[PDB]
Amino acid sequence: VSVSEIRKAQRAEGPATILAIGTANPANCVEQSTYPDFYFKITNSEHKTELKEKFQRMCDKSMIKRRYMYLTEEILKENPNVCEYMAPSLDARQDMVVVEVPRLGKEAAVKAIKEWGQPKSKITHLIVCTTSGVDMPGADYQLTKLLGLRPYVKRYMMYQQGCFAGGTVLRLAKDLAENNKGARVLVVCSEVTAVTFRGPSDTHLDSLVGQALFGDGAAALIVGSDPVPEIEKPIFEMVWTAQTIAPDSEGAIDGHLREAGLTFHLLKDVPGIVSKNITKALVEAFEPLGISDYNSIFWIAHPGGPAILDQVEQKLALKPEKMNATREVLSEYGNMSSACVLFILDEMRKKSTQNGLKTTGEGLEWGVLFGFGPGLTIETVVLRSVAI
Amino acid sequence: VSVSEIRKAQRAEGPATILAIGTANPANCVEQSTYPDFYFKITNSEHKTELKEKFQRMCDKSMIKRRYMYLTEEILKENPNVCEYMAPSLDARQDMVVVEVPRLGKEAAVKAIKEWGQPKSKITHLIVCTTSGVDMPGADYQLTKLLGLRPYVKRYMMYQQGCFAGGTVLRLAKDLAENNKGARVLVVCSEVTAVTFRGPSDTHLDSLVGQALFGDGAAALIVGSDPVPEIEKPIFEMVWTAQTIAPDSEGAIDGHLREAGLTFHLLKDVPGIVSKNITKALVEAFEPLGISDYNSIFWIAHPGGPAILDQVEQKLALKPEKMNATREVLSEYGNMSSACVLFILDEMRKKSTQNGLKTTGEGLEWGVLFGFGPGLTIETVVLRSVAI
Ligand SMILES: CC(C)(COP(=O)(O)OP(=O)(O)OC[C@H]1O[C@@H](n2cnc3c(N)ncnc32)[C@@H](O)[C@@H]1OP(=O)(O)O)[C@@H](O)C(=O)NCCC(=O)NCCS
Ligand SMILES: CC(C)(COP(=O)(O)OP(=O)(O)OC[C@H]1O[C@@H](n2cnc3c(N)ncnc32)[C@@H](O)[C@@H]1OP(=O)(O)O)[C@@H](O)C(=O)NCCC(=O)NCCS
Repeated sequence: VSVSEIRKAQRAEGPATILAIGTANPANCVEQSTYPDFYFKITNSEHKTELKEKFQRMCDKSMIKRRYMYLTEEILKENPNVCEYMAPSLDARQDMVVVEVPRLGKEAAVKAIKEWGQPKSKITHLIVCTTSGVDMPGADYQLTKLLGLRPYVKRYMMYQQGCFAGGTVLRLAKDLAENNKGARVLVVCSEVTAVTFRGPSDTHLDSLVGQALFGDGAAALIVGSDPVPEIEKPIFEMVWTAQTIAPDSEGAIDGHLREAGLTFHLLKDVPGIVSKNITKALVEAFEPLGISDYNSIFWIAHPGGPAILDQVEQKLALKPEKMNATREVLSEYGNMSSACVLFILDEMRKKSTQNGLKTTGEGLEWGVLFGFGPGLTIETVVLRSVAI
Repeated sequence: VSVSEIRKAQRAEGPATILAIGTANPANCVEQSTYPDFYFKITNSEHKTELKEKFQRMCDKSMIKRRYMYLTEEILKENPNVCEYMAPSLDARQDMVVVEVPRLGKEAAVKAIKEWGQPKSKITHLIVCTTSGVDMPGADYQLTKLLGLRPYVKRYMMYQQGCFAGGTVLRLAKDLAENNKGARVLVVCSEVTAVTFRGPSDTHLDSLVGQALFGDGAAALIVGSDPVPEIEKPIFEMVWTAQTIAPDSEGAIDGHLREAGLTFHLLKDVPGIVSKNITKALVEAFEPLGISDYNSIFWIAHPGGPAILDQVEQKLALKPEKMNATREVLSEYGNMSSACVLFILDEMRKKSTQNGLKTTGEGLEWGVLFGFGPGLTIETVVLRSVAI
């Protein structure tokens, strides 16, 4: 037997392509304007007057209008442990998210599969990504069962990844699709803040920042190489990827999964680190392609908070409009961790089509997607848009 | 710009190849013959006379002679919580394994890199796999730092995977190496039983079975396509992979990460499920290659326990020698979860070379590697040996 012949026949020929995008969120919509009042009340912390004032400034500057949350007043009233800053509560939190992560991911996946339009029996690979909870068999098994995928779908269960992992799943799906003829990858990012929610403490102000920014959501993609002309419909193509660890960033974003749930720390200036290192990321990605005008490409940036976006825009002299799609997702959903960047791709291609632009990438040809998270890690994905 | 030209120039040409293997284990070597005495004593359970008798029969039938364990008598005496069947103890367990998983994985990785012989700056991708503990940034970040890999190594952090994931990491490394020209993937599986160790309970006999079988260890590989002739040295080639979920197996192997650590359940007949489904796995893998004599291929099977191996051997009428390398690893190290299958590949190629056989696969051309674990999941990797 010829392994050379097997290899040539086994592999795909064209670039990995996003062929569908679907999203979902918990039904509970929580307004940001009044969240400090809600949160200081539900956590029994109304006596902490200056801390609450601080939180209201964090929420007012967050540029978030609303977030969708699995957690409700009723669930929180049944779980005082979760409402404390640091109380034993992982078992209760796990019980929530081992069910809600695949439930929410299913909703997003059904929408992506409907848009794709092909039989779900043609899904060959499944990537599931979450930072909320872990279990064995994982959320990947659960979504296989919930969706009725083939039992021999090839699964990639990405746990405890953090906010950069919307880029990670794309980087992974690219190789799965491109190296395997006919492969169709279902990608699901599903993030639920019930493992990180906790009450406020005035010696842990970084923890408080997470309470102002993180919200819930799932996004699903279909990714494949060699799309079938006029049966499947390309939305974006992936061309190149990178992942790197920024220098001088040790401990900038840390999270520990403990008996009290998932903790969150920020020990460094994350917006400054991102903005000091983003140019190197762009020249690695775009100098080989001959492009150096970063306003000439379309942008997707993980909105870890608005300060990251503001400082990158300032560093690079981006026109304010470059970040429009990103900021619209931050505004209507908050920081959904790994899923966020995928919601921004959906926003971008939907507005570009609805408004009669020439490409799904705001009428531009090349684009970039960035994930930012623990490490400090930067994920880069170079994208090409599709005409109309 | 031509994306077709970029894609063609970006990709590798030959099959993903294992180019180095290194292993490591905790220094504490625990004899199996006397483990029931040690374990019932350290867990304060000497009054449970019939349960202890049961455990000694489990250990005597386990076909394990010894295991390496991070946990020592002294560590256990400082952590009575861990010695209880079910007490709050995840924070202590995490603190152990967030450090020991990357420490142990580093030792294995340094040996693999030494054998490979190339600059570690040529490692482009890093896969880290563990079922013990989680953290943010993960064990992948920690090993990047501990080894001094390039900060732009592309990382794949595989958490809470379970016993099939030695096959999963190979399935993943295959696509990374084959789709990326020049890519060299460092693969590290590192498993430490401090998250699952717990005392005995007579209404949780499945939990007790894990206490008899699981041991600690790490294995590291270098995987790449297009090896540089006579600079790099191929050991095994990967040709095809699959993953499937066995029918009628819901709940057969479950593990929940809780405030009391990682629990372990067996609610179905795992050896019977594996042996009823292994033939279908083999015909999917080997009928396309024209082979149907399963004694004519070399074998690597995850030794989840000896009964799996015995019942597969019986089902297929394997000659007793087929499972020799697998059983030798079970005997000297026990069930090291994801790392086990990689220790068996090392055992197999070392004995094949030491004993002057014609190929690294016991003198045979084609081989199969199986991972078994939660789902019930079966991972299949079709291998080709290398001459001498
Ligand atoms: C939080 C945020 C929206 C506030 O907007 P802002 O323009 O920076 O506003 P201000 O300077 O007026 O301060 C807002 C509150 O942020 C706080 N804050 C932000 N990051 C914090 C951290 N690293 N530690 C402590 N406090 C933090 C306070 O420090 C400050 O309250 P105060 O100055 O009135 O006491 C903005 O800091 C942000 O987007 N930070 C995100 C950084 C990031 O790490 N995101 C990664 C998530 S993984
Ligand atoms: C555990 C093992 C080594 C014992 O060898 P054995 O040949 O089966 O021996 P025996 O039939 O004499 O019994 C051994 C002890 O295993 C126990 N045992 C094994 N699996 C158990 C489970 N599913 N639930 C309850 N008890 C279990 C007892 O039931 C039995 O003690 P007893 O019969 O004297 O009360 C063998 O059962 C094994 O390899 N099982 C592995 C199955 C597996 O699930 N591994 C997956 C790990 S993820």
